[PDB]
Amino acid sequence: DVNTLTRFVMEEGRKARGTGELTQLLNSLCTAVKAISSAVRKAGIAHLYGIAGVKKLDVLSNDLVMNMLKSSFATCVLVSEEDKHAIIVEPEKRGKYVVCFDPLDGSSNIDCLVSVGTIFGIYRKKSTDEPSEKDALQPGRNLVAAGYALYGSATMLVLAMDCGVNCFMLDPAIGEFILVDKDVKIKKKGKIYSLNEGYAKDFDPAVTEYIQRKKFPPDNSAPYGARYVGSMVADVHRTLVYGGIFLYPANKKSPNGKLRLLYECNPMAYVMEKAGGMATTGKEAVLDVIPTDIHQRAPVILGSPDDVLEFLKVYEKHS
Amino acid sequence: DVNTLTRFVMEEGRKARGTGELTQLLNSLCTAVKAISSAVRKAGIAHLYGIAGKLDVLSNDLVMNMLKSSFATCVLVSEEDKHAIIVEPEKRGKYVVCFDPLDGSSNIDCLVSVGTIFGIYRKKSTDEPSEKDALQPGRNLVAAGYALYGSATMLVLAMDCGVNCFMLDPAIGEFILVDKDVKIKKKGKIYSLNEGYAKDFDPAVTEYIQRKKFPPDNSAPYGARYVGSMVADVHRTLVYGGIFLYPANKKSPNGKLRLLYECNPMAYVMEKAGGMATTGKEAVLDVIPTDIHQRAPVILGSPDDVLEFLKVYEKHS
Amino acid sequence: DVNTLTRFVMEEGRKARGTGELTQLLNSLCTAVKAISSAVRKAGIAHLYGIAGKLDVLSNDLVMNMLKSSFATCVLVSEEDKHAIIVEPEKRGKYVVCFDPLDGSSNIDCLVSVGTIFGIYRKKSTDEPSEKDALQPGRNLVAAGYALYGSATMLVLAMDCGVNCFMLDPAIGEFILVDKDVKIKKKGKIYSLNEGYAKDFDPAVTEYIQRKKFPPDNSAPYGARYVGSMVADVHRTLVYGGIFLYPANKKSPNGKLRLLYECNPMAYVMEKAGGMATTGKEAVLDVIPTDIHQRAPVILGSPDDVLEFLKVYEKHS
Amino acid sequence: DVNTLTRFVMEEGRKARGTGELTQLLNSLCTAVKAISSAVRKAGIAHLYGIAGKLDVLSNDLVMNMLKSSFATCVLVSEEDKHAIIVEPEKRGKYVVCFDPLDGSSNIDCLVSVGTIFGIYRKKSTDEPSEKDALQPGRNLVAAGYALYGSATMLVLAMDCGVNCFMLDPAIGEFILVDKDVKIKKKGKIYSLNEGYAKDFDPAVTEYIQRKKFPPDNSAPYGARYVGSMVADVHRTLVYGGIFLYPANKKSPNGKLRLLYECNPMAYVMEKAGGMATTGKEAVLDVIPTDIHQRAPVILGSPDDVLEFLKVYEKHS
Ligand SMILES: O=C(Nc1ncc(Br)s1)NS(=O)(=O)c1ccc(Cl)c(Cl)c1
Ligand SMILES: O=C(Nc1ncc(Br)s1)NS(=O)(=O)c1ccc(Cl)c(Cl)c1
Ligand SMILES: O=C(Nc1ncc(Br)s1)NS(=O)(=O)c1ccc(Cl)c(Cl)c1
Ligand SMILES: O=C(Nc1ncc(Br)s1)NS(=O)(=O)c1ccc(Cl)c(Cl)c1
Repeated sequence: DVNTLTRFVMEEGRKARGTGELTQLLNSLCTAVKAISSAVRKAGIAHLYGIAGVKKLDVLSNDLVMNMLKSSFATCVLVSEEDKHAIIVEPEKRGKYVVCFDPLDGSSNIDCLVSVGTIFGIYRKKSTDEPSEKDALQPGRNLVAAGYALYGSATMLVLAMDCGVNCFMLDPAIGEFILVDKDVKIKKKGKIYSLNEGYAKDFDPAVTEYIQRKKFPPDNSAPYGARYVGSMVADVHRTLVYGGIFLYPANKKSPNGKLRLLYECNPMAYVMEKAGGMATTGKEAVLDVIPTDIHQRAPVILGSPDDVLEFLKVYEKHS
Repeated sequence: DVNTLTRFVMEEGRKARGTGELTQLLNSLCTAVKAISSAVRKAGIAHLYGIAGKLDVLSNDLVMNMLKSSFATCVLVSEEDKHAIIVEPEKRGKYVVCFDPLDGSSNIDCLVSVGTIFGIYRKKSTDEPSEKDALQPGRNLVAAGYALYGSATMLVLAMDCGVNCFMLDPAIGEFILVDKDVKIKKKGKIYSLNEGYAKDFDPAVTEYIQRKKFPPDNSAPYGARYVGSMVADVHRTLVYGGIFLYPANKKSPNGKLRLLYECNPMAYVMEKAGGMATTGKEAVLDVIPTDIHQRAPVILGSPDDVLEFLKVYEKHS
Repeated sequence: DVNTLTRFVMEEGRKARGTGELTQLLNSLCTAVKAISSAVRKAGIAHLYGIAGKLDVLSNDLVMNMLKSSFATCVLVSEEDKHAIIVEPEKRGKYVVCFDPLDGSSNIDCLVSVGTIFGIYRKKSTDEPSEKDALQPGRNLVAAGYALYGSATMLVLAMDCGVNCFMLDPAIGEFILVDKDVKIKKKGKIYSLNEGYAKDFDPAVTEYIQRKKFPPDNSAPYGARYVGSMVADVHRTLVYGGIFLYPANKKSPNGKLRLLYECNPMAYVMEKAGGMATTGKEAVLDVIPTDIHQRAPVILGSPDDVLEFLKVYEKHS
Repeated sequence: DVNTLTRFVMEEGRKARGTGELTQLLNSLCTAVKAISSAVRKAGIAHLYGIAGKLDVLSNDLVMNMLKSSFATCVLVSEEDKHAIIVEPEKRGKYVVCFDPLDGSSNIDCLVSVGTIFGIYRKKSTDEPSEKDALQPGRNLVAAGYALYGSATMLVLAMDCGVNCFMLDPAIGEFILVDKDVKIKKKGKIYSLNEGYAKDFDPAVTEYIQRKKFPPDNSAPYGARYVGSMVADVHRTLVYGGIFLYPANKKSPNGKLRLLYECNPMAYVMEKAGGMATTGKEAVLDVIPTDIHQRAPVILGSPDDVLEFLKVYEKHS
């Protein structure tokens, strides 16, 4: 039987006999993802170029997500990569959910038409205070749901909840997300590692050794492949689909890494673990970090559990 | 003034006072690319999944059929077909086309960028057309380019008049001219190759890559990018500058990429954009192929970066 | 604040604190409409014509499969199916749906407007589900409406809360609420019927139309419009006011339009929009059907115009 | 073999060994039609309704701008513009175009069909371009046609080689040839006009229409259809046969429809398909216009039916 995102989420929401607020939010997010996809694919660009005789894509992506989440009545604190402060939903539109999102991740590299994406994490508001920015400072362990949209050769939405990970393919002819991969699980061990090796000069010594182990294996077995798109959603999704390891690790020049904990690292870690994978900073599980700043950075190394462990053994070797 | 791919090609063709045969070819290819783009973005996927109760084969069928029926071609070489296709007599025109209809399609399960690559030659003689007609060096290219099915769909067309970039507007099914007469940066800050094969590197590649990470003049190291789809990597090299390497090694002394419909059309685009493309030993466009599926090592991109690679290569003789 | 069909139905469903089964039904129906609209606009037609080397049956299969798989229905009546369809036990829900999946599709070769019409009943009896379940009078409707595949695709949904109009934005595949709680004009200036049957008209219809061309009060005559596709004619009537008539004639002594899936859903939308719908003898919504494909004469539209016709009807006993 | 409008026009242009200027025009027109179609189907409407926080004017702009930038035109006459538009010298070409960019847009609120009508003349003299270049009789048309934005979008193109119909595939933005060299039925079964204004009918129309409803023999009366949008009614007349009338009366002795960009292009299409088009006194294509916006009565369609109307018309003269 064919399944769409909206049918799937209404079905699970009825099994769980919830109020519907989470379902309303995901549906609002889904509309936003389709609007972003259409704009990323440059629909209507002919009008920018005078066919009949105007806002940047990440600004528009941010406006779309913000506006669709606010008007769902299901949220109260919204944190975006684009906004310094948490947005507090106005009283008449407030619901019980906190959302952290990157509206168009990888948009620095969009001039070359590389893959871009939207990342999101959804927390229940855990306190009875008046809603504030503090409500977004929960660890990834507390996520009710997370996922990402990938605007690649086709548009795919990956949704992770406590019942597992499911992949939906956008059918642009009818504007519906069709469930194509049910209950997804990552390979125990992959054959690809992914990181920016152009910065090897600054590598932590463990990262240098681990990558040396991938290119020059001690038992003279076959080397791993290298891939690095430079867009997290693209790189993380390839890890999920083919197995392997993705690294944006810490170094002495960037002791906490570069990616953001709330709206990049935590949702990707959540998808990974729900698929049977691992995600570490090296010192701790990504999801166990209690953030003190909504825009704080976190190092991340994720992928197949065996590949992340081998990096950890090398990491332990260098203390 | 707004410009479309079709309008642009008819204007240049009228300037040259040609017969229209190349214009008819390019328009058919333009149509094929739009069909491939629609399928690649998964239009109609709901019907595959039972809403009412392969992709590179379809891409090849799309390109094959639009070219055959364009009446401008006589020999078609595709990555998908071991032998050249000889167009049937009523449909023959004077052009040879070499193409990869969906380059990068092994890794489309992760939705990575894919693309179509093409190079167009003229028929080599008035005899009955044969596969030999596709064995010309890249220097003979009349036109070449690629479509990139990325976050958006873009067509890059390289002709003697230069390189122009068209963005597919999906709302109207038209290629809008967005980058006229495009030129690559003289020097970039990005290198692109699969470093997982570092065990097999030629010493010049080992040395050249070492200089990118540990610059002798204390400048900032290059960033690394490798999508693993040539069209994506080459297009990024064109747009941002840098260098793309798929070089020869001890296990593949002639490389991995195919010369006719991957290396040569990209080499032509690169040179037409002010960049360079070498095998290390010679310019790619100067290699005379003997087999339609022969491989070639390739190092392409910004001229200062390719020249710098060639100095290291000559250092190791 | 922007509103979509899915968002609207969920907001209304949670106000009512229902289980969601109706919302699941409507969402499945909306998806079928989007896919039907894509087929009507001929997306993918190029592949039928060999770019790589029936519409009402497809429309029926889309509505059938989406309703069956919604788990919300138990009896399905379609213009395309001789018998009611009984949903298999594991997929049964509490609703009966009667629909014309592609109304006007005989006259579609001229690209006339086409549409989907639907009416939704709660199953009223506790017997094992059967054809009898769809034989309820229109008064019992839970929801009804239509999709018009015209110059744009619009979905009209009438419920107890009134009539709402959603515009399909094809760029994102979403139904946008554009007309909230719509009410028809009290009196219009257009009449709509096939005047080619003037030879078979009953005296009251003959007289009513004569009054439209020759008003006794020297006011302006009404304009006439007749597309020949019920969704198009009724929707213009809803949007601009006026009157639509398909009375009985010698080829159709019980009228021509179908009671279950044409007259009742339109009568429901009209009355929820402040309009009227009569057979001449009784309200359409008060007709108790005995046969699922049975016909009814229909006169509907703005209330002043329908009353004016009814006054003429009583004049002739 | 699959055929597109662009491919078709290039093949026809090479048979005739023309310069390409007309082909550049039609291709520019085809692009404008696709953009118009996208807007009529309401793509991006979500943004108007605040998802992130003009239609006949846009149609006129799209056609004006695509014609100007084709380098194929010198005088442009539009229903939207009081005066003929003179293309600037540097963009001048040899053709005069008269068009209605969005005919029927008065009733577009009911989502009824709308359309673009166009007629293409060669400039006949070397004088400075002025309105006079647009005052040719329809006999001089080089090409004419219309786009119907209906249940699907179809482009009808009439030239000396006949009438051909192209279906827009929206998935790829391509007009697919679906009906080659079409001819209207010798006689139809449909009459089309606004019978609401029968009070003001010319007595000859009164008798003609009365004969369609009450045949003197035992044949079947005609059915009536009147969409109220000329492209829709005319296109149905083309596909199914019959007669479309927008005739003169004492209140409108020259009719209502405009001669240059409504009556003439349809007359040309009709005659190229084996149909007829008269004002009652003469063929529409024989009128020598004196004003770019002058009106002309039109009765067009199957030849047996127009001849029969002309018989009744002379009876009252
Ligand atoms: O949506 C609902 N209930 C509903 N009742 C009727 C309809 Br129709 S939907 N509850 S929910 O709390 O939003 C929820 C709970 C679990 C999951 Cl897994 C998801 Cl996705 C959503
Ligand atoms: O197309 C033409 N002639 C034409 N005449 C009228 C029209 Br309309 S097009 N010639 S051609 O050989 O195909 C050619 C030549 C140069 C370039 Cl640059 C390109 Cl693209 C194509
Ligand atoms: O849908 C629901 N409940 C829901 N709970 C959570 C969500 Br999310 S929806 N109930 S219903 O019976 O289907 C109904 C009732 C009234 C109307 Cl007006 C409509 Cl449309 C539908
Ligand atoms: O287009 C051309 N020539 C061309 N040369 C190369 C190409 Br490619 S097209 N000539 S034309 O005057 O525009 C013309 C003539 C007859 C028809 Cl029937 C049409 Cl459509 C158009």
